[PDB]
Amino acid sequence: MSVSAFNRRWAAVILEALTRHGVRHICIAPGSRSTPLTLAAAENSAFIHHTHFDERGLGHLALGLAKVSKQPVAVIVTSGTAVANLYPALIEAGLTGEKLILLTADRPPELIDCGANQAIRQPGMFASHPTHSISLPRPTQDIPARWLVSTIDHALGTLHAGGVHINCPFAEPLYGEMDDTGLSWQQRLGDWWQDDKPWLREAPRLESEKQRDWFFWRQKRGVVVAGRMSAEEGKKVALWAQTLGWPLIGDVLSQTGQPLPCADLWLGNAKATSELQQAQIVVQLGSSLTGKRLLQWQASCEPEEYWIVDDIEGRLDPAHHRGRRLIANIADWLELHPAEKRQPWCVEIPRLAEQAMQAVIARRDAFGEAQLAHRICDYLPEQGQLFVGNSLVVALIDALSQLPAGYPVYSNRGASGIDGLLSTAAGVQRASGKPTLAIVGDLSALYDLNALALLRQVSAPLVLIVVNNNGGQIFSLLPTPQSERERFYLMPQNVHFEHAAAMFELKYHRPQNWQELETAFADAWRTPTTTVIEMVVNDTDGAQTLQQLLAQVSHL
Amino acid sequence: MSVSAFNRRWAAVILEALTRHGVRHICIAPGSRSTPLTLAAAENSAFIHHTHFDERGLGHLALGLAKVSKQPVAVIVTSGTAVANLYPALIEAGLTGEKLILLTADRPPELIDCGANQAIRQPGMFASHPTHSISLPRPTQDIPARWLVSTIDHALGTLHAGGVHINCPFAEPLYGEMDDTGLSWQQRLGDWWQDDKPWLREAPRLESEKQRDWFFWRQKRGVVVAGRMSAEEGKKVALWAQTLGWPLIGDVLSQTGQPLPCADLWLGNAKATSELQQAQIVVQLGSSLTGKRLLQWQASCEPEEYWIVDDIEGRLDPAHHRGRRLIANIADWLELHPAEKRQPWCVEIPRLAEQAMQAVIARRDAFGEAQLAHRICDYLPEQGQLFVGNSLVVALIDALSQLPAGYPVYSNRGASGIDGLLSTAAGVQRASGKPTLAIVGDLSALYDLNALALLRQVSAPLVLIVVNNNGGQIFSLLPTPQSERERFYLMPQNVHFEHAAAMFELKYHRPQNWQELETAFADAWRTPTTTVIEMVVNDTDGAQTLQQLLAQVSHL
Amino acid sequence: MSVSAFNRRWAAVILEALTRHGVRHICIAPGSRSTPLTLAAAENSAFIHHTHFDERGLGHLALGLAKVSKQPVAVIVTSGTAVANLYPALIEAGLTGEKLILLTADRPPELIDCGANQAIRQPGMFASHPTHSISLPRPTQDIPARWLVSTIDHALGTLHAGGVHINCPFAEPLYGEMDDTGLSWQQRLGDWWQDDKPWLREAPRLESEKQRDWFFWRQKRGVVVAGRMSAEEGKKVALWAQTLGWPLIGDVLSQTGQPLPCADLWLGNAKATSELQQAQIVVQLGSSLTGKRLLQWQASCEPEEYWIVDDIEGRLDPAHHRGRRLIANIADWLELHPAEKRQPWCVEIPRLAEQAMQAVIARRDAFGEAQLAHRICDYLPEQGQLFVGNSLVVALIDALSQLPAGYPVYSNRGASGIDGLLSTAAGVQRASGKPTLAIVGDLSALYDLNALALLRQVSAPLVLIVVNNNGGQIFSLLPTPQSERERFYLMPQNVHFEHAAAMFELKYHRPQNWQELETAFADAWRTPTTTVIEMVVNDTDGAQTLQQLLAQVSHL
Ligand SMILES: Cc1ncc(C[n+]2c([C@@H](O)CCC(=O)O)sc(CCOP(=O)(O)OP(=O)(O)O)c2C)c(N)n1
Ligand SMILES: Cc1ncc(C[n+]2c([C@@H](O)CCC(=O)O)sc(CCOP(=O)(O)OP(=O)(O)O)c2C)c(N)n1
Ligand SMILES: Cc1ncc(C[n+]2c([C@@H](O)CCC(=O)O)sc(CCOP(=O)(O)OP(=O)(O)O)c2C)c(N)n1
Ligand SMILES: Cc1ncc(C[n+]2c([C@@H](O)CCC(=O)O)sc(CCOP(=O)(O)OP(=O)(O)O)c2C)c(N)n1
Ligand SMILES: [Mg+2]
Ligand SMILES: [Mg+2]
Ligand SMILES: [Mg+2]
Repeated sequence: MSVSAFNRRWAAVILEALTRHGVRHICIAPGSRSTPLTLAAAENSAFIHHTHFDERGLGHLALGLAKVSKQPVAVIVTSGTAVANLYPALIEAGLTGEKLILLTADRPPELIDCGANQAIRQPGMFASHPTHSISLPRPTQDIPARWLVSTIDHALGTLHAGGVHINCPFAEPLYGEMDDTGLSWQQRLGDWWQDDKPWLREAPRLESEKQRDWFFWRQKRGVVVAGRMSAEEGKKVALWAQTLGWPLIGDVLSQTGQPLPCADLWLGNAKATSELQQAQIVVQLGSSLTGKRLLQWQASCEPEEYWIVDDIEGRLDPAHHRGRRLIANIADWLELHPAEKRQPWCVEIPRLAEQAMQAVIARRDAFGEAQLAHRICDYLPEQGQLFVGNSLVVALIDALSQLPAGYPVYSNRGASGIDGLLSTAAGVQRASGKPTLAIVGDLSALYDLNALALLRQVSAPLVLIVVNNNGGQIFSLLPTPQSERERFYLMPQNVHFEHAAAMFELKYHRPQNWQELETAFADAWRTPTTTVIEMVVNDTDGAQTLQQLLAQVSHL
Repeated sequence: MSVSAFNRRWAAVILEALTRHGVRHICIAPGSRSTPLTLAAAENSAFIHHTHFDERGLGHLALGLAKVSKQPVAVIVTSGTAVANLYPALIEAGLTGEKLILLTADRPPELIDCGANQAIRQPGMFASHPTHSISLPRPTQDIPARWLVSTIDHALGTLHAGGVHINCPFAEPLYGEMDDTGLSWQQRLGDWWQDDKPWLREAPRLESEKQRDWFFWRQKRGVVVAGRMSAEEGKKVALWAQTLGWPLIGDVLSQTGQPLPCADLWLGNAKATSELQQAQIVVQLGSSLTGKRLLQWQASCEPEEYWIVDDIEGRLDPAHHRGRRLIANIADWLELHPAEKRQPWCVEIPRLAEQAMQAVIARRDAFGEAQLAHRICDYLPEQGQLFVGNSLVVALIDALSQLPAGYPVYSNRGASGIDGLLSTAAGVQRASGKPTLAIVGDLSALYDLNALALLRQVSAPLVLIVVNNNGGQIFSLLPTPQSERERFYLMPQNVHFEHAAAMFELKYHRPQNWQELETAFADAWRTPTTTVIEMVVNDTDGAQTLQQLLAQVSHL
Repeated sequence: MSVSAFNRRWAAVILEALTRHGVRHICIAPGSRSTPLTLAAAENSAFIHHTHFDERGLGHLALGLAKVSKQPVAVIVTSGTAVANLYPALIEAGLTGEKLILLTADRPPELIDCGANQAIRQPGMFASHPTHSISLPRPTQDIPARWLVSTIDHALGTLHAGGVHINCPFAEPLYGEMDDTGLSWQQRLGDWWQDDKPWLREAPRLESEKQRDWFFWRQKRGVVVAGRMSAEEGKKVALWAQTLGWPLIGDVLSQTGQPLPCADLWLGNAKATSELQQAQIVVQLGSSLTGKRLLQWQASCEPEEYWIVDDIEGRLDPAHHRGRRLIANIADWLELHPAEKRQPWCVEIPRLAEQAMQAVIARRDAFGEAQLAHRICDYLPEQGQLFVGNSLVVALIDALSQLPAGYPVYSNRGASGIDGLLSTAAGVQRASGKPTLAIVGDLSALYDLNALALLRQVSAPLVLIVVNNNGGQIFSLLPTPQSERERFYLMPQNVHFEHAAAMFELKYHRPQNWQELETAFADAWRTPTTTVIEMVVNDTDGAQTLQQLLAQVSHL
């Protein structure tokens, strides 16, 4: 009657069940109460194990792994505030669809609400942000293993997207030699242990039907808006929009190649919006649109119908247009609603976008963050991936650069948090095995500073650009009041990142001009290690350059 | 600007939006805070309005209406315990899939938690039981009508099954002359007001893929179990199982024609269960299986695979078998997995089912509830429908009768409450316009006694049989302790229902023999009115007859 | 190792624990899953057991018992919608403070969300309305009895007011002979089984401190508003306000004797409100004020300070005055803040109130509901109690009658539901053993009609007056729209209650004049039984009479 042994048999059923749904990566933070889960995971040869000491960073690491691999990723944490630190990544996964399976160890019910150490009320603590929530009961042999495996199989099988909170209480003793307690209990599952399928297969698909009046609407004056999607989906959307003869507005997160680049500029020109007013239908594929001018135009346009195609559920139009919400894999939906060659109807916008790109190129020389964003395509690693941070970097790349079609971009643009970008980038890199360029701001790098520990383990060179503009200079772009701006918005920390890099034995460069930045990159791509490149720029130059380019393109 | 007028335009957008998703029936209870909703509904010509003073019965009325019409049915109640009385019907709909749209008037936020009369905390008060929960904000023109209609359209469009809780706060004044306040706000919706589709079309379908190994499994020794489903699905399932040569165990709710009747009896015979041990796959269509012996066999059986096909989501096997949970329209699923003619493999069970039926036929003469259940087909109205109550009646009919294939049966077998059976039957009748036979126990009739008011308005004859065995005699069938049984289980109320019928001006019969029962029926089918037939039987005769028949068939 | 016997030991600990906190009354509805609780209660000699088949009426019966006895009252229900039917009485308990302990049987965790019959998600289903919620775990001897009893003792000891939800899962088998399973487990509590105290005494008192500036505020022009309170508290508040010389506005629920009667009438006079504008402080004792003119004056008045003294927590002023919210026993609070002799400062209001009462007396002769309310003091049983229903009756009694000081008045005026007035009145009666006068409207009587079953067992004569004006004529009182009024507001049911009384074998009178009403009362007070007195009055006479008296008193 060993309680510790049965705890580990119970946990073993949980972990093995996860392996039947494609869970390969598991992220583990240290703890005692989580011993059954952690030991079950450590003995299971199906898993790739990642570890970290910061549970918030651990959640974001799993988020990067799931983001890139598109598979579900498991997380194990002990009870207490460890569980609470998983909330940010769980919320982001709830918005962008990553499947995070959170195995959160818990105290047994008899140690809740009685002043016990490290014991908190854990069931339901993530409210509505998980797609599925499971509060497992106190382990007992009187509950059959087929129930437990069926519960996990239901949770994973019906998971369209988002996280699953599985709260796992365990009573002490937690340690001891394994005996035969729970062995026959496990063996009631028969040769399921030697199988590769779930015990219960419940995998219904959620998908919109094909639109039968599509061959009617494809004949009208349409606009294609491309948001976040996969790289191949970006290429397919570009070819499809070109065949329809519809203008393609491509987000930085779309890998379209942006045939009409610098939309965040030329959408501010009245000639562009006036021409767009002729559109009778807008077909948007993907969501989480980046550029402000694009969100303003989306809010202002009044086509007869507005369609949003995406594999995310729920409403995705923040302007609440009359139209359609269509849940589908974008590539499959494009096969279901194919294009037919038709003459382009736009005449003024292509010239406007060409002139906008020219206006940016004329200002490429100064050694600032706006020029860095504009020139970032010259620095993308061959056969690599781009992880773009939040705040100004993603806005400037979206507004000022033309990224190549099908070159993968990853981001945390659900909630756009600055709290997990380094640990997320580590997961992005570890998932794909590709050389990675990640670009973040100074406050973002400080926020997840300890994630530099994770970046000591990458499988290919990862360049982390930290743009140091001494604060959150997006609040120099926003019309924040000047008298409170410094103390309450920008919050400069007056630091550099050479000692942070030295602390974790990472190569570091602080280039002062373009030649030295190119030298730094040429060095950094030579080894499967993380190199930190700090670009020190004058605080408000990027914001002001963006404003000036906006005005200049508006008078075209 | 007029607050009362704008409140009514806000409500009018809500109700009009509901009409774009098939909402036709609307159930209304009286109140003051619900005035914007109730007046908007009264002015909208798309609705059939039903009224009732008991909100618990009003919810069950909406439940029966939705049950029969297969469309979402709306409910309007004022704030306070009126909302709370909707909980039972909402729970049952959450289990069996009826789409109840609950429009619950509320006090505005400034009158919550301050001692205001009839003001309670309403958002989230139904916990996880609604499929969707919408807590509308305090009405204001600063929120566009397109947002409101889009929120409703998202909720109804993605509603696969179950209830939607829409909390609707309204601030006073509620009354006053209608002026043009909010007219422009409404007109931002354009010609949507003259349209017949939603403002936002968001209607993804949830369905399992085709099982690609079905051509293997169809040739193995299978068993077909038919649970609750529609009448036409019942006929298709019967034909499908017959073609496969698999034994069909048909529930009273399956309308399959029950080709192996009295399963609750012959499943107690060791030769049957021994023959079923040879089954390699069980394919169950529908759920909420009725009989105790059937649930025990399901719990004990160990096929290689156990499948449950149904249009309800989630796990439906209370024994957690290894197998599959397939979400589909059953007719579509049968076409997707067609049968191929193979010879039947069962030898002993058909004979056992015939002999069991004969054993019931031998005891048909006594004027008791077991005989009424066994003989109930002789009282089914032509082109009518059967509504069967809970406790002993559904068990005795399931065990003792063979109901004709395709003859519609309705019930409340999700949670199996005895709290709303009369009002549910009233909704069933009003939705179909068909002559109805409804059968309930005495405690069930007392529980929903005031629903006799609703049964003063039927569009076709409805016979209500109240089996009066003086208490809940299911607790004479279960091995309840003898010393506490009467006071704490049976709870006989020692009443008759003649004065209940007279209070609501309903025809009444208390037949003493079969001939007088026939006479009561013949009188009852002649006009579109409700006739109450009270059948007085000795308390434990039906339970004992069931026990004796179980033993006798077990010794065959 | 008997699961059934241990279920009953676990339950026996729960019920015995409740007896240490003053739980004497227990209300039990029938079921199978509730067997451990029901048998534990049936075997425990500390309890008085009440039974009922309608769980909503069972909740209101417990509500009335707790209302009168000021003890916590326990309720046992089976799993499923039975649990949901307790919601209205629980909400009312959350508003007015009755201590209801809801013991709700549940299926064990392995039968949740898997299609099992009568199994729903019960933990948290009452949202925020219980003061304390306990989700008991699956019973096991690995959890010590001292944990179980300590958790119950914590919930009951810290219960200031309101309901407690104790969810109690039990796995089958539920029946079987008691053996020694769980005996030593129970015996770990030692001689606590022979004790009269809780295992854990945790009973912190919640109370506001003495107001140090009260001797300052006693000398200002104050008004005393008396809301709902106990009978003794009403008498003390009357003497206190008289000693201060402050006008006492006394609610129908205050039992103050209403020295300025017909406040709902004379508060409509400009001289009264103009005089009251001189008030620099208002001290309200109790809450849930009844009358519309009183609520309007509270909303409009702007004293320097507004105090509400009550033993209920939270804000109790729906008008949000600047001031104090003082939590205390009213009698204790009067002793901490005693009155000093001061000269009344009001001159116009006493005369106005005498004139209003005279104006009502001038209209006492017609045989209508307004006149019944005005004259109701002539029918109060000696040493008895009054239970006043909702809608017009409580408003007409409040506006037109002067009830004697200290004569007990009971009501359901938290949420003011019409859904449990009969069963509540039965509990009010059984708790005190006093002769009871209960007055309700026709829709109220229909709503809780089956509670007439409960009224077959009263310990003293109870007169139930049903005022039948054929609908909810309070909506003839409010300015509802004329063409929708009857169908969507009044909803007349066109019934009488002679057959309802006859069905439950209750004496019935339908008096046609004051003499026959007198005779009916004399007949009713002779035996400890319920007599139903139906007063048929013309639909709008009571409402209209009130409006006329309001206009006339407003113009004095
Ligand atoms: C946010 C969160 N997440 C995880 C833990 C777990 N947890 C601990 C217990 O407090 C508890 C065990 C347990 O029950 O799991 S201690 C501990 C290690 C601390 O390492 P250190 O700073 O180098 O100090 P040292 O161990 O003395 O060398 C962890 C990692 C936690 N407490 N809080
Ligand atoms: C976890 C969390 N908490 C706070 C924020 C807010 N927030 C931002 C928007 O999101 C701002 C809109 C908004 O806040 O409504 S941006 C921003 C500054 C980032 O500074 P940086 O890295 O130095 O880069 P820079 O701006 O380019 O110079 C902050 C701090 C956040 N995103 N996530
Ligand atoms: C609203 C609610 N609350 C309680 C129950 C429980 N419950 C039953 C099971 O359904 C459940 C068992 C169980 O307790 O496990 S049956 C039953 C008695 C039925 O009395 P009847 O109408 O005269 O019919 P008869 O028994 O054939 O004579 C009760 C009272 C319920 N179902 N619904
Ligand atoms: C459970 C629930 N659901 C609905 C309501 C709404 N509601 C009322 C509240 O607005 C008034 C509460 C009060 O303040 O007294 S009053 C009322 C009509 C009652 O008709 P009646 O018994 O014939 O008496 P009469 O009006 O004097 O003729 C209704 C149907 C409710 N209170 N509770
Ligand atoms: Mg910065
Ligand atoms: Mg019965
Ligand atoms: Mg009335």
